[PDB]
Amino acid sequence: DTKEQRILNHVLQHAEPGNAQSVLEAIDTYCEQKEWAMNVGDKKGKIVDAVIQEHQPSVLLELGAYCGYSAVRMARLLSPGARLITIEINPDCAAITQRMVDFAGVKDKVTLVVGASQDIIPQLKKKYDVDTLDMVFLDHWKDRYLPDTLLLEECGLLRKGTVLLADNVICPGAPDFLAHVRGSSCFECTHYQSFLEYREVVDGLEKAIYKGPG
Ligand SMILES: [Cl-]
Ligand SMILES: [Mg+2]
Ligand code: NA
Repeated sequence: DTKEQRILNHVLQHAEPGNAQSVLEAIDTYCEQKEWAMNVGDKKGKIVDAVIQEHQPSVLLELGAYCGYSAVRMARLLSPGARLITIEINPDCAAITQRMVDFAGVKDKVTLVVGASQDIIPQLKKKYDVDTLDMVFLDHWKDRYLPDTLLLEECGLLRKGTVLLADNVICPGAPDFLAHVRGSSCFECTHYQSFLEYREVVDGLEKAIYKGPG
């Protein structure tokens, strides 16, 4: 069933008929529990970990670094002398990440590069001693997923068996990326369901009161 059906199905089984507060409470509970099920279940981090241990990459490319969570997560799993190359376009996110990576005890494995992926990626062979990449983690700006994927290919950085692992492909979403790698026979795809984590996004309501043409 769809997630809407499941929410309704939960309400029918568990809320008091005719009591709106009981319905709301029921739904808030259903969601509060799934979210606790996802956070305690450690889904997102368990997935990344699993992919890395499954494929044992030695040259690993990360597009995007917020607070350095993903860098630490991935670098701690690499064998000695493996390299994580991290590209982040925001100097302030880059600075926190380096601090995070230093503090986490994995700086020996990380090469952090500040700048735009589209400019750095073509420099990887020439300037960073990369032959081909064993794995790519995409967690940067969603409009860059497909362009950078194509660019990696054009630049000769992908080989057969190179693993692309793309985060946040539903929310905020990277549908043009998904359409391309899924429909293309050059890529073999698996989707892993998850939910967002606090570090990734924030939301809010706007209240806008109309004042008249006046
Ligand atoms: Cl991060
Ligand atoms: Mg993310
Ligand atoms: Na495909």
